[PDB]
Amino acid sequence: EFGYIYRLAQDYLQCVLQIPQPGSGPSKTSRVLQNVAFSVQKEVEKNLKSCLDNVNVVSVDTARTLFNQVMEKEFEDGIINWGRIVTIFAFEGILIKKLLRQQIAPDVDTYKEISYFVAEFIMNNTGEWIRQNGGWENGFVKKFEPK
Ligand SMILES: */C(=C(/C#N)C(=O)NCC1(c2ccc(C(F)(F)F)cc2)CC1)c1ccccc1P(C)(C)=O
Repeated sequence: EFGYIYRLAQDYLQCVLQIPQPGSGPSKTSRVLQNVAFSVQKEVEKNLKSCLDNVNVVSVDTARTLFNQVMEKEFEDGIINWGRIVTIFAFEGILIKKLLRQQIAPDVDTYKEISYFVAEFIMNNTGEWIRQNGGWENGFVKKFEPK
């Protein structure tokens, strides 16, 4: 459901911004996702560096416009795989760091608005593929957990 993906998206932004995580901590799926996405983001940032330097992410609306443009090119051939889904999280980690430097508004809670539209994109555009490929715990985790 939506609430599950919204939680993964918020946890990943929390990981990128190094904001503390209390108690129970992230679920095993969240921890596997954070480890994989952190490594993809390192590659993505280097490859998209010129694009990132060209843009002014002054607000959540600007971040959404840029996210929409990047998703349209990322999925141009129509194919979905776990690598491309991890790339969606890597891109939200990149947008939140741009917002941290360039956002005009003094609003720290903008990451929850970012997590929200990213999760609605993952659900609306890739939700049927995720359900066909085993879901998060029985598909994503099984593929990316250490053996
Ligand atoms: C980035 C392009 C190059 N080379 C490119 O690959 N465009 C793809 C595109 C995009 C949009 C926004 C971003 C990001 F927000 F991360 F910055 C990345 C990619 C879907 C459109 C680039 C490089 C140098 C100068 C301009 C650009 P733009 C942002 C005008 O495409």
